[PDB]
Amino acid sequence: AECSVDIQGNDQMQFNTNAITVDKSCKQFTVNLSHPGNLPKNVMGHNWVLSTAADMQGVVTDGMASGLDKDYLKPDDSRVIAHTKLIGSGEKDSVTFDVSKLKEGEQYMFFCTFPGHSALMKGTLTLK
Amino acid sequence: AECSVDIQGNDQMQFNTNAITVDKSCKQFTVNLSHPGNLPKNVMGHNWVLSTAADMQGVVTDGMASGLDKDYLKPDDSRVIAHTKLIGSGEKDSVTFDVSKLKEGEQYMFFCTFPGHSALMKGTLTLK
Ligand SMILES: [Cu+2]
Ligand SMILES: [Cu+2]
Ligand SMILES: [Cu+2]
Ligand SMILES: [Cu+2]
Repeated sequence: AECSVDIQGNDQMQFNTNAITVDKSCKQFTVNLSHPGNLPKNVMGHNWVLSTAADMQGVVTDGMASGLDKDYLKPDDSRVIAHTKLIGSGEKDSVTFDVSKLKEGEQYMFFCTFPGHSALMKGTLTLK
Repeated sequence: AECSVDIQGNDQMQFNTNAITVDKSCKQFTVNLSHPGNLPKNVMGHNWVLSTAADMQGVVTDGMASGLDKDYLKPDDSRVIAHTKLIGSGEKDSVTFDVSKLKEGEQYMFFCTFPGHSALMKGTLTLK
């Protein structure tokens, strides 16, 4: 299956998907984020962030406290495996990461860290 | 010859090379950019961008006008064949692209689109 996935974060606080699967044979994997709608990022900014399932909460709460100027992400957060930047409607961003960062059996989660968004905009990433 | 090259963009506005040659037999090619020095990206950020020689100017000027928040690159610029992100000193990024995107005889150029950098930080990429 393709070594990349196109994700949309819309004005209704939704990702167009809640489960991503990464093909074990890909040397790399790329996420392409877009923002259909009209709301600017200071009001409806969306990012795509990846961590183990266990680290999600801490990344989300430290991220909230970091501010908009930081893309609601804690600088040098060691729990973040890969991330795009905070995007506003009509904008785009992509992130590529080595498939060797993921492990079999481990449970990953992708999510948005804009305040209050993680509750709806979140999902699983599994290596298969 | 190797299917990858390590490039350095330093605080003096220089690439450690002005000519790259891509081995026709490689299925893919990877550029590894680094930034020796101390200047942050908002002051001395460097990226590695590839286009035909004819498209370089337009990519550079539209890039400038896009801003720092966009890595001084026009969103969805169709003229861009491959690119890394804008990097600051002590940082790193890599880009891999299919060697099949390049054509024999065509003339490519790699360059930095941080304002005013393309004048010094530029070079040729040829498929051989
Ligand atoms: Cu596949
Ligand atoms: Cu969001
Ligand atoms: Cu070779
Ligand atoms: Cu530069």
